[PDB]
Amino acid sequence: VGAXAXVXWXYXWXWX
Amino acid sequence: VGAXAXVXWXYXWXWX
Repeated sequence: VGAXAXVXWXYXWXWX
Repeated sequence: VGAXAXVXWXYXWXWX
């Protein structure tokens, strides 16, 4: 949860 | 995986 990959910024879900 | 919470920088495991 936050940044890199997962829920948040970069990869997976959220933004990027 | 990366930053915020999980595996990487901030919370959970890795650094912070």
